[PDB]
Amino acid sequence: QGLAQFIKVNVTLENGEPVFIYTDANGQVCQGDITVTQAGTITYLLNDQTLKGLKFVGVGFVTPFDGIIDAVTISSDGMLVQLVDLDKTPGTTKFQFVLSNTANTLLVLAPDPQIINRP
Repeated sequence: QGLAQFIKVNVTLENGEPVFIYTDANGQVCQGDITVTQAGTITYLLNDQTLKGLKFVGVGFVTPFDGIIDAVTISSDGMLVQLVDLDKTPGTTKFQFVLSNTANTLLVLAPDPQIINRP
């Protein structure tokens, strides 16, 4: 058995633009970077408070072939994304949530968090 971590992705608007605030299972604001110390999953739940109809479309990586995250799954309503991390390859990867919105046809990118694997 591995570990299942749960993070909430709160999105508000400030000055007409999205602001992403992550909270942990204790309701604490967390900066977003995570250390993974055994195989497991990371589950992100969207709490969209923007009124802009945000939905997750996926998780974006500048280095998608680095093997730090094995897979991304997404729910049919775009309210959840989950990362599979088997924590074999040690190292670090950065990713950004990619979201659609109902106001326009541009995708929305969150700013940057990091996954650190320690096998």
